[PDB]
Amino acid sequence: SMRVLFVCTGNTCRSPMAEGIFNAKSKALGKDWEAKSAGVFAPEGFPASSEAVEVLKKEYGIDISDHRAKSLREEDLKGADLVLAMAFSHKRSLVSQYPEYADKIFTIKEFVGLEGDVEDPYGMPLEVYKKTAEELSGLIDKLIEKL
Amino acid sequence: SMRVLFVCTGNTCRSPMAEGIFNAKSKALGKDWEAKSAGVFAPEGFPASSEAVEVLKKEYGIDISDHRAKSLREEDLKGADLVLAMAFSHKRSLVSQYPEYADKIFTIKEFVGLEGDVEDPYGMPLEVYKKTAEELSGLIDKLIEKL
Ligand code: NA
Repeated sequence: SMRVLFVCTGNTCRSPMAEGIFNAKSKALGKDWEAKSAGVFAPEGFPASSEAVEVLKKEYGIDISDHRAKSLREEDLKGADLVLAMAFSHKRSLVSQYPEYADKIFTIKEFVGLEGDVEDPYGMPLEVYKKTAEELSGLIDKLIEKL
Repeated sequence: SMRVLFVCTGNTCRSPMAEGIFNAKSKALGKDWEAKSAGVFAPEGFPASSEAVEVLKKEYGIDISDHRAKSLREEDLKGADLVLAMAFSHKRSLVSQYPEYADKIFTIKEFVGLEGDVEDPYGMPLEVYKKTAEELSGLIDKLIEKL
């Protein structure tokens, strides 16, 4: 009951966005759950997209300036109580990647009651990014309820 | 992150009650947590006390009629993500005998940042059982948010 891990592709948008939203909401709830993020194909040294940094701060007052994209290791699957995919395709690859704990790898929507994918907003204007951030916050509000 | 183990001395009064209303709260909310009980020196086969069964029935609408006293073994501690003792006595007894299980062993009050014990309503008037039920319900409220 400590850590949930969000994983996407480049680890520059969705998963680091969900990460910041989870950690800020949980710290404000006193809940002993923290979040981190990784990517199935992450460009390592890179920061979160400026587009993602802006929306979290402007819409929620959340700062994710310290996010650096990180490739998903087996270890982050070891140190997590739960692994949440940003898309079904992410969930698809995770059963393949690290010799399964498929019992703890879900898509974020399916773990919370719906099916589908989280919109990948990379290269999109700052309205779709707002929808992405907003879609994420809502999904996170029911997840913490379960977590 | 699914199991919490409430620890009594005889697993007849507080632990069945603490387990009872936790689930009832964990039922209302959509929460992936479950409660179990045990006693440090429980006589097996014994039901929860009739006062506990009636104070929980009248006040909160939960039953616990199907509870039976279980003495704590090694099966319950391993399967527990978290184990909460009603009193510091139950906590100490466990940690002295079970070191390095101690990382998940805490007292019901100290886990929610408080101090003290939930006292035994053994043979006490219903009002005492009632008062103990209220404290438990209040403490479990804090518990569920932290979990
Ligand atoms: Na999804």
